[PDB]
Amino acid sequence: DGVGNASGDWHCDSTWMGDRVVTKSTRTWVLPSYNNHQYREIKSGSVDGSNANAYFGYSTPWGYFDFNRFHSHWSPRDWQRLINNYWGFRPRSLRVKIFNIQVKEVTVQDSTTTIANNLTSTVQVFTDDDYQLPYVVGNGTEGCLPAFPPQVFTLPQYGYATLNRDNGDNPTERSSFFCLEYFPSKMLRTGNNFEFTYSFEEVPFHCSFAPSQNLFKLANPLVDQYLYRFVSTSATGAIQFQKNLAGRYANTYKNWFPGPMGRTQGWNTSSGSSTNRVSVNNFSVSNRMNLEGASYQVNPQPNGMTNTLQGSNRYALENTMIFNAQNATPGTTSVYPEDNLLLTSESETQPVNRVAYNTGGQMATNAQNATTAPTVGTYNLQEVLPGSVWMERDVYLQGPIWAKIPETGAHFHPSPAMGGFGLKHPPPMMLIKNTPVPGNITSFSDVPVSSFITQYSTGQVTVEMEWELKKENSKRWNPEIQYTNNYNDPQFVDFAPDGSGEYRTTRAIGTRYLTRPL
Amino acid sequence: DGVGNASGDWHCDSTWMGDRVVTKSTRTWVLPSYNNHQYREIKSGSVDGSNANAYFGYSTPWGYFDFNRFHSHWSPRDWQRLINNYWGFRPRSLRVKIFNIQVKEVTVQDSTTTIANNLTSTVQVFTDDDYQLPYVVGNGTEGCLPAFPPQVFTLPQYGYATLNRDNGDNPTERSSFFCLEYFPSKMLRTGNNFEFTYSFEEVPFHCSFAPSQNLFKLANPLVDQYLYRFVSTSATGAIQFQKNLAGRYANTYKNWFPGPMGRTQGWNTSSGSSTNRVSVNNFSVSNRMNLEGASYQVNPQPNGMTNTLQGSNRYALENTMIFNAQNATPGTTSVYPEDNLLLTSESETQPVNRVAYNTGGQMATNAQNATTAPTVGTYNLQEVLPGSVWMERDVYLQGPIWAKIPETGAHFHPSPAMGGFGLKHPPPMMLIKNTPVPGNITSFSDVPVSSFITQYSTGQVTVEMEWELKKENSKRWNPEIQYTNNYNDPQFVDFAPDGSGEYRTTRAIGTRYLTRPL
Amino acid sequence: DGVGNASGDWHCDSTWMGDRVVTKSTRTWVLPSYNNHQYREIKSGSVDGSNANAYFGYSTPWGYFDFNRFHSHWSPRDWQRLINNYWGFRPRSLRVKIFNIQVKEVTVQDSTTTIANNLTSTVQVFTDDDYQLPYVVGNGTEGCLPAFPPQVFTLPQYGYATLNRDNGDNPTERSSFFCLEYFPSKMLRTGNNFEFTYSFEEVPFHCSFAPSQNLFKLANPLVDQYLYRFVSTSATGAIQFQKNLAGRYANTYKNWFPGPMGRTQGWNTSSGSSTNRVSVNNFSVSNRMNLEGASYQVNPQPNGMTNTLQGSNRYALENTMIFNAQNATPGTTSVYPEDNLLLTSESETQPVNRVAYNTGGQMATNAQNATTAPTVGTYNLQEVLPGSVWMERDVYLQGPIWAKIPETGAHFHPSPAMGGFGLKHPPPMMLIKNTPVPGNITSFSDVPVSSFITQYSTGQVTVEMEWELKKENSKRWNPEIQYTNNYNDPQFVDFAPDGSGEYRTTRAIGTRYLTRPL
Repeated sequence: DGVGNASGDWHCDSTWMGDRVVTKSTRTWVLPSYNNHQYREIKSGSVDGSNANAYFGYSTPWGYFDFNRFHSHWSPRDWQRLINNYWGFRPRSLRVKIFNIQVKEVTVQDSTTTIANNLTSTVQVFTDDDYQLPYVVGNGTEGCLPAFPPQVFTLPQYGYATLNRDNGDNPTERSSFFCLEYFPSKMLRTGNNFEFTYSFEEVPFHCSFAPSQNLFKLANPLVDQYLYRFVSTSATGAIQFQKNLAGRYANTYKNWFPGPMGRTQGWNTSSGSSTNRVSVNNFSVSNRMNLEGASYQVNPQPNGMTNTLQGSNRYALENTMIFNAQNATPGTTSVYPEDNLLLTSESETQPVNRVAYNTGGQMATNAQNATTAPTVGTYNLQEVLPGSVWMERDVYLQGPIWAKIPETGAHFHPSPAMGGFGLKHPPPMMLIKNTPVPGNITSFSDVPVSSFITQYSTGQVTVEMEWELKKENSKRWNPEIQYTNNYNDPQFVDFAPDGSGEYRTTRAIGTRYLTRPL
Repeated sequence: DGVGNASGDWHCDSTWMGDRVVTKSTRTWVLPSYNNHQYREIKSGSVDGSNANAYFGYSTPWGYFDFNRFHSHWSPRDWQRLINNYWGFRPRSLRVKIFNIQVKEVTVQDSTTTIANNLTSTVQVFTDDDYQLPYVVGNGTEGCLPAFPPQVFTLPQYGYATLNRDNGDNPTERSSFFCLEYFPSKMLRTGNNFEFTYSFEEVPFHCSFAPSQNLFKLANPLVDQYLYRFVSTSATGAIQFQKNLAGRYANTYKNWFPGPMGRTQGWNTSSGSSTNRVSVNNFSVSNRMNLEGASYQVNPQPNGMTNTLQGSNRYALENTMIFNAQNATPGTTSVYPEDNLLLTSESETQPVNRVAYNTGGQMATNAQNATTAPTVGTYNLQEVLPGSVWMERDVYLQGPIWAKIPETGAHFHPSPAMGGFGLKHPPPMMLIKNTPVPGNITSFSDVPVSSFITQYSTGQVTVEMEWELKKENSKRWNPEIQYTNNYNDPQFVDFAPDGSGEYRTTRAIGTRYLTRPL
Repeated sequence: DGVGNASGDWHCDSTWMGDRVVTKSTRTWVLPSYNNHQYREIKSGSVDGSNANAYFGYSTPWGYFDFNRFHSHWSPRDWQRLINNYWGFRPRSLRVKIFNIQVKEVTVQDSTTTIANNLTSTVQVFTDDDYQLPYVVGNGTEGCLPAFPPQVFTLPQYGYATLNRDNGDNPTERSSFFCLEYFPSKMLRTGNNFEFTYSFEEVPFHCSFAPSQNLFKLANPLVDQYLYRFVSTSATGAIQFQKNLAGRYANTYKNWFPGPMGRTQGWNTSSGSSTNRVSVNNFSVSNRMNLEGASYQVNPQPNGMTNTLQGSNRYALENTMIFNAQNATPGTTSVYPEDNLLLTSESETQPVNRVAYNTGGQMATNAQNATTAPTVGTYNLQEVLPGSVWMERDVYLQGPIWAKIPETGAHFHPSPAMGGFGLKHPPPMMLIKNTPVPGNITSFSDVPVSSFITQYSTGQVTVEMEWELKKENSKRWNPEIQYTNNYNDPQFVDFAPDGSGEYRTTRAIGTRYLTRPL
């Protein structure tokens, strides 16, 4: 439209309206010129002594928008206002918009950089609606709209790993190359704006409630069962039985079973550091799966377990999600202690899921004769059994919203190990890059031009989601537990900028606070 | 209708029409008089030293039509034209028709056989629409319309095993006898024709595409994760963490897991014969399940694995489908080398399923103290876990189309271990027999007549199926892999008759050629 | 319909109606069971010392109907009545019909054959409408409806050669196998009949007239030309000219040129046998073309030449069509003298085409200086030049009607070297075979049945063509030449059966009798 006329406004709010809440977030982004407008074949061999780190892929000159973290849509006070009052929620719509673009031309002429703004330069933008490109948004990768609205962020570079050969850095005949210029983009100059809308498929609500009943204590503790149980054998080998009394839950007949489990190791946090074994490189002793002759660590393991038992300091670290209070810089290989790290705890599920560092149970190892005695054998892993129930991992303010389910054809219970909603058709990926502008060419050459003017672009992005809520209707009498701002001797305010202007976040707020009778 | 007037024509073609293809095949069959028009109680005791080979059942005087193999509807050139251009397909309809029947009366009088044609003899035909009879069509049994149209085939005899007692050849009180004359058939003389139509329930498409991304390399290899991971313990027992860098897929947090697995043994094909252990009777060392006190080999194991790792000669033979190039005769107990055998390979799934001869992974065996060190224990079998994905076995031109799901009431993921579509109500079984004509009886006898005129029948059968296709829409740039007629120094043409007139087929054409970004 | 009711009548006549003539011919055929209902891969290596005789192909169990010879539609008296009165003709329609079928079952039981007729057996019939099969009808092959209506004929076996490798009997990766059962046929029992109609594309008339003017004598022989011609050089090197007088056709300026030519060798017929060189194996000294490293004799050479010069006994045998008076048996490798052979002569074209055993002309070999003298060099081959005219080979009563033009994409002047009409879509091929009836099978076997009852079929075929004629309108005064029954001391009547009942034909009647002023 016009140079001296704004393309859009800054909308950033929330609007609770009964069983729906619409959130809105605007942010300023900056897009570098990655790979000097080229495609490069990136590849790696086995690093760290693990050929699972060996890949082969392509880095493109595009950047993408990632809105896959909760704190990109919710403020800490609107999150709290949700987890204290509702039993669940699920996304219903999405509507992204890019506007107020500005392309800047950088020039380092004379060992001195001068930033002037180009008014005729464009920016390319397209959304992958049919899922024809490798999805990279739902894998816990950095680069999402910052948590704090004032913060400006750089868009991350697009790239993807494709099939490599024999755990090496070479390709196979099936390795594919996707050209992103082969998609119909839209071009934008300073006066234009891009819009895009989407609507989620039905997905089941997330359950933001914790159970207030043990799964193996569902029976009435006053009435006895009309069922008997084999208790022992007499001297005559004759089998004897005994009735299941009331309150004796160790012996009652059950109807439902806890869910899957896979033992991990447990490590004690600070308080008990003394107990933990000294100097142990976990890699060698971690839970790992093999895929094509390579060993990959499967953190955070499949759903159906609790990393900790409420009341203890021991932790199943490989079944845990570990974030970082203070954001970090790319390429950091520094070793950090637990202090500035937010170890999430899923213990409000202990009533239904099993601890990840204990044996799942015991079963029989043989057959008793007039000779051999009955023997039991504890097991460390048990998968899904018919009639089992479990609770899924919880979502955090600083955690991921959705994940894309791989379209292989067959899958069981599509719920991402990192929490969130599993989707067959998740929000499209929105790529963007700066259309290249050639330097001073002066003669023909069937060779492509490699001299480009260095540029970068800035702009705003507004993303407005709509969520559906599930009202809590409990007849609990006494008061419940809520998420509260409980600090002692505060030297700073949490979820707010400190003296220098850097945003602080010392807590990981989850979602399971309210309760429900199993 | 009439003797000197044909009941139907010979339709045999294919007709591609966008997202649908209709195939049609006609063939000539011959029906012997099995069991001299009687029902016999067939039974066997433990043979080969395995009481699992002990059964009890009934052989009937009926024969049936089996269209449960792909190469009964597709030519090698129409198969190829499908697997190179589509991402999947599924059957939509069926329409069988029997016509141009001819009953012949054989007579060996005077040590010399004279074949004359009986014009008044009938043939009985009925389709089991309610699934009231034991289904025997989807179990990989011979007897299907030949691959080559010119070939004439004999219909196989119907029979079934019912409950036997204590792994013996005796019946139980629950053993059932089904009388097939107790169904309303239709009778046909030379001028009549039988028709029958059917339509499949919705079934999910088969996925004829291979993934072009590893399941554990879905993250962007340029951006790092905002998650940390327990890496080791300090001398103070204090736990230390480290950030998940980019491209280090051995350590990233994953969202999805590979599918089920059950270790089988792996044997090296020719090239590596030297490595294989010498003289091993597999039975004793094979994967077996127990059902009622008997050990059965479970080949080809459940879905979710790859029999081989692309680039190697090693094979998980018990997880493999093994066909035969040159068709064989009934009762052959000869030992064959790999040469004339088509060992199918499911490696275009290696990116998502695990190899069947490697350990599935490692997990923890204990709990580390200030005393005990962390220990891991490799596992050989792991079943379905929540959030796992796998790809189903592929279909072959020479393999089965569908299978009937047992109507027990409870089942998980109904997909036949041998590939194809699992159906609750599969195409009805079509039985047929020659109505008996008595010899010269001359006096009453309350005893049934046992003297019959020997006869046989011939005729044509046309089966026309309709399939639905799933168009491929990929934005891959470089060229894909296709199924091509790549032979070197051909001494004969494949998929064509040789000097003597015998049909040759040296390859097993599968379905997974195209690719898709996971 | 019915057994005791005829399917069709015997129509065999001609009906002249102005500018159209409709011919009709019925005949009785017999169809053997070729290849015992099988497909065989036929192949040959280099035979006769020529690797051009090495092929690789397939013989099928089908037979076909061939109506590609003129004497299958015309009687000698209706042919004569055409070539004496019209200036040309061309086919307009076609309409074949098969009826009154009868399948017979042969039995050699007891060293004694008994032919009984099977009333339930069928016969399969289909026409290749889209030209998807190798066409073999227009290559001068035997097997066409006999010349004489009373004669019964056996249908010839279908087969075709496909690509062979390096002039050997092995196939290439491109060698194709066509299954004829893969086409939708129609089945016929004794009471049924098959019909089929077709209409030719526009094709230019054949020109059944000879020119009555030399191509180089078109000018008026009374008037002189206003053009001069370089005649010589004076002693001064000065060039001199002279006017083109009247009647001096050796020197006139011409406007049109004779057509293509390629010198062959000329051999004298009987009268001059003495002159011919003694004992010469032509193969080594014949006109041959090379295609893929093999030498093939190109008889009868391309159009545009006359095999003989009217008034001489010399013959360009390789540019000649040689038929046989008395029909012969298959596999005869006997050497025959000219006597019972009909050597066609194309001399009524000598006014426009050049003799095939003379040098085509002379041209210049150098450049004359004050030193070198002018030299000429006779040429033996000259192809098409702009502004050239020629006349095509003539058609004979015993010769072919049409030919199919290969669908390569590029071609020049599509007129078959053997005469007739070149067609892009010629009359479809009509294949037919006896549906197989199995012997006494008694047990299942996944192996195809190989025991068949020996049968053969008989029936009638009526083919009715419509032709368009071009009326002659000449203002010639004196009488023309006609084809007349001019024999002297006839010991038998020509074109009629002799004492034994064998049809005689001592002449090859062509088509060029009438004349036209060039």
